Amino acid sequence: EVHHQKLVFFAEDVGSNKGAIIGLMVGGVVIA
Amino acid sequence: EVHHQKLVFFAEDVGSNKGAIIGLMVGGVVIA
Amino acid sequence: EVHHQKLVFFAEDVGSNKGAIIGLMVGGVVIA
Amino acid sequence: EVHHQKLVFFAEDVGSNKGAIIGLMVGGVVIA
Amino acid sequence: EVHHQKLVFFAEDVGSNKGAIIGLMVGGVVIA
Amino acid sequence: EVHHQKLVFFAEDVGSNKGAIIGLMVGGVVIA
Amino acid sequence: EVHHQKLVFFAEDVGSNKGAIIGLMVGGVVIA
Amino acid sequence: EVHHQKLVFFAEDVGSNKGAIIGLMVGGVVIA
Amino acid sequence: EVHHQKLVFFAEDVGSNKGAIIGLMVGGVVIA
Amino acid sequence: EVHHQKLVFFAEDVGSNKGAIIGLMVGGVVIA
Amino acid sequence: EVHHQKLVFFAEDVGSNKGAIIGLMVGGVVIA
Amino acid sequence: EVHHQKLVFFAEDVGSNKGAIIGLMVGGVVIA
Repeated sequence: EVHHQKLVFFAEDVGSNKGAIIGLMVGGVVIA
Repeated sequence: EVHHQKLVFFAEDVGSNKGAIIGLMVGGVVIA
Repeated sequence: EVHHQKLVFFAEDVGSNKGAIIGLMVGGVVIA
Repeated sequence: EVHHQKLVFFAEDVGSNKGAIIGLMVGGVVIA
Repeated sequence: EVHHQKLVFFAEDVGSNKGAIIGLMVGGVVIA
Repeated sequence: EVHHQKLVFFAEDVGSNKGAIIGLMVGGVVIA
Repeated sequence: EVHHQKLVFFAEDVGSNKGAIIGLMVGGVVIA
Repeated sequence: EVHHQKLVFFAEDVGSNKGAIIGLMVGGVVIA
Repeated sequence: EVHHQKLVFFAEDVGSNKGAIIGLMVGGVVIA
Repeated sequence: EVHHQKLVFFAEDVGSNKGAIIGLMVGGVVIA
Repeated sequence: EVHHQKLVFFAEDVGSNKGAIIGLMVGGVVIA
Repeated sequence: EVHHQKLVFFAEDVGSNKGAIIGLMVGGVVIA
């Protein structure tokens, strides 16, 4: 059992994003 | 069993995005 | 069992988007 | 089971969009 | 049982991001 | 049984980010 | 039962960041 | 029962960061 | 019952950091 | 019942840091 | 019932810091 | 009821620090 209240992902005023993630994450990610 | 309240993804004023995600995330991802 | 209340995807004023998602996210993705 | 109340997809002012989605997201995908 | 209140990811005013993540993180992640 | 209040990730005004992460981490992470 | 209040990761006004992390950290982690 | 209050990682006004970490750490961590 | 109040890592105003860490550390850590 | 107040690592105003650590430190650690 | 107050590492204003540590240390720590 | 007060390491205003340690140090390591 999981209870969550209030979630805010990556915030304002950005030049460039490479790879911004929220989750459980099972397996993998490659960033170049 | 999972409960969520007030969920907000990636915020305002952005030049360029490469790869921005919300979820469980199962498997493999590549960003170049 | 998953419950969501007040769900908000990617916000205003974007120059260019490549790959932005809300979901369960299963399998794989390539971004270039 | 997945349940939603007050669901909102991506916001105003975009120069170019490539891959912006709300759903389950299942499979293999490429973005170039 | 797990209970969480007020989650906030990476904050405002950013020139460039490479790799900013929140999660359980099972497996491998590579940032070049 | 776990209870958590106020989670705040990496703070404002950054020239460039490379590898900024929060999570359990099982396996490995590489920043090059 | 475990109770936690006020988690704050790496603070504001930074020229460049390389490798800033919070977690349990099981296995191998490299910053180069 | 266990109780924790006010966790604060590395503080403000910094020219450059390389390798700044908080965690249990089981295995190996490398900074070069 | 165990209670812990105020945890504060490495403090403000610094020209450059290389290798600043807090944890349990089981196995080892290398700083070069 | 056991209570602790104020855990504080290396203090403010420093030209450059190389290798500054706090922990239980089980096995071995190397600083150059 | 036991009450502990103030655990504080090396104090403010240092031109450069190298290899400065607090801990239990089981096995041991190499410094150069 | 039992009480303890003020664990402190080295004081303020220093030209350069090298190899300053406080700990139980069970086992053995090289310091230079």
